[PDB]
Amino acid sequence: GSSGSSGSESICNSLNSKLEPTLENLENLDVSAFQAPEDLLDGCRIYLCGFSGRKLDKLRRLINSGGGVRFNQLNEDVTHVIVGDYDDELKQFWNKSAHRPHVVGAKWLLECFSKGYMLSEEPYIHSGPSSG
Repeated sequence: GSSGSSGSESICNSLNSKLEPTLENLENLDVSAFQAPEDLLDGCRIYLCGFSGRKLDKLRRLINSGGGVRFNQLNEDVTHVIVGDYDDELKQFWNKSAHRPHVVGAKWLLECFSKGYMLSEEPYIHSGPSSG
């Protein structure tokens, strides 16, 4: 006939505060973890470029979480440019308007929402490969 039984286990599954709020774990970054303020990036228009999968979905929840505004396009309003791999549009925008936005990696954004306050972008600048 039928007969069975269950037991106790300890598996890992998303729920509350899972994985560190680091890029390496962006797709599994609990943006809701960041105790940062809901106005972290008050009236801060940032331009997301590169991301697509969850990484982006995050920044979206982050920026918004911090009050920031996630622009679909680039412009002179852009106060920051969170790059993940490379920002092409940036080039175009540069060929359009004359401005120098802060190009950094989500990592920064995180740290910001991690420290609760905005941090330096210089220590989080996104440059190309090679050095010389």
